[PDB]
Amino acid sequence: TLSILVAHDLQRVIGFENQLPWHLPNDLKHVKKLSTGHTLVMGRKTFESIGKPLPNRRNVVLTSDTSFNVEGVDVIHSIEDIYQLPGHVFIFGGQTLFEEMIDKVDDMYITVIEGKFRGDTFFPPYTFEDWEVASSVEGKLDEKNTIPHTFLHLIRK
Ligand SMILES: NC(=O)c1ccc[n+]([C@@H]2O[C@H](COP(=O)([O-])OP(=O)(O)OC[C@H]3O[C@@H](n4cnc5c(N)ncnc54)[C@H](OP(=O)(O)O)[C@@H]3O)[C@@H](O)[C@H]2O)c1
Ligand SMILES: Cc1cc2nc(-c3nccs3)n(-c3ccc4c(N)nc(N)nc4c3)c2cc1C
Repeated sequence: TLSILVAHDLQRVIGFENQLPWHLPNDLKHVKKLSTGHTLVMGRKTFESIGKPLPNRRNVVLTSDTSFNVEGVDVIHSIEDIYQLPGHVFIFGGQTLFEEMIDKVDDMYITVIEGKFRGDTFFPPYTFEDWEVASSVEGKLDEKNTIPHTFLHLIRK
């Protein structure tokens, strides 16, 4: 299975200045739970943003940099390489990867951040005419998680 994982706001903002625009611990927990024991494919900028591979999953970084060789990280240099990765593969970001992969993935696990943030990077437009809502679950709010959010699982029709 090839899936997208993304958090985007009401206007599809995903990032600002190479970081998340929001602080939402529950989204990180969501991502950790979904991808544990599986594979994440991410662009170079997303990797550098996180700073280190995420433990207990295969971390794959897509880059043109032939000098890229980081401990605990597997490198690929082509989109085509993604299709040779075994198991459940999650497209992890960022904008460039999402733009390249949205027409190719089987499904998407989206956290809709129900606010309007300043962004410099976006998830591409998509329509529910193409995507069946497998599930929609409202995120629970508390003092650590104060922005309304909804977890969608969308499957390509
Ligand atoms: N909200 C979310 O769900 C989420 C998740 C992840 C990231 N983000 C955000 O997304 C933003 C980053 O997105 P971005 O588009 O600027 O960067 P990105 O997608 O993370 O990385 C782009 C880089 O990936 C490499 N790349 C992409 N396609 C390639 C290809 N076909 N062949 C070879 N290399 C390829 C290139 O690296 P080289 O230049 O080294 O060749 C390119 O510069 C940040 O703000 C981050 O916080 C948000
Ligand atoms: C510990 C931890 C740190 C993280 N930092 C990020 C960043 N995303 C963008 C810049 S840094 N993220 C990410 C990365 C990619 C993500 C993605 N593709 N979808 C969703 N919904 N959340 C993400 C969150 C982290 C996730 C975890 C579990």
